Amino acid sequence: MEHVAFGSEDIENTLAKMDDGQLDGLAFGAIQLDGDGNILQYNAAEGDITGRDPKQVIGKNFFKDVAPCTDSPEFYGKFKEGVASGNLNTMFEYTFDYQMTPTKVKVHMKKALSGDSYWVFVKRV
Ligand SMILES: *C(=O)/C=C/c1ccc(O)cc1
Repeated sequence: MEHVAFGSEDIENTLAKMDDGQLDGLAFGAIQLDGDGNILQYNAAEGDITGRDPKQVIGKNFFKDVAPCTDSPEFYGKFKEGVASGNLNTMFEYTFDYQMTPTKVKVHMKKALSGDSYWVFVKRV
């Protein structure tokens, strides 16, 4: 296991070192998005939570293609305000319910240290 706690204040520094293999060792779901919402990284714990195959969703658009239930002011609206502003750090509960059993999660969105990229972290509640 890679030892990093969900919601850690310096999480973006810790995950800057990780390749896709190391990201699969985390205790929670992790998705890296560009500023348009396309999926750059998607780890194994996320696929365990949602059923998606991590390899297959890389390159898809999270809000348009993969996760239409997040296309709402409560989730995508917070993302696009963070991208526009160049800062984002927010944590909230949400229900994922597209083509899956409805699953309640805690979501943390945070700007990456890397240029124009954004993390979405997820854990079951
Ligand atoms: C609602 O459509 C959510 C879908 C979803 C959330 C997170 C994922 O990793 C995959 C699909």
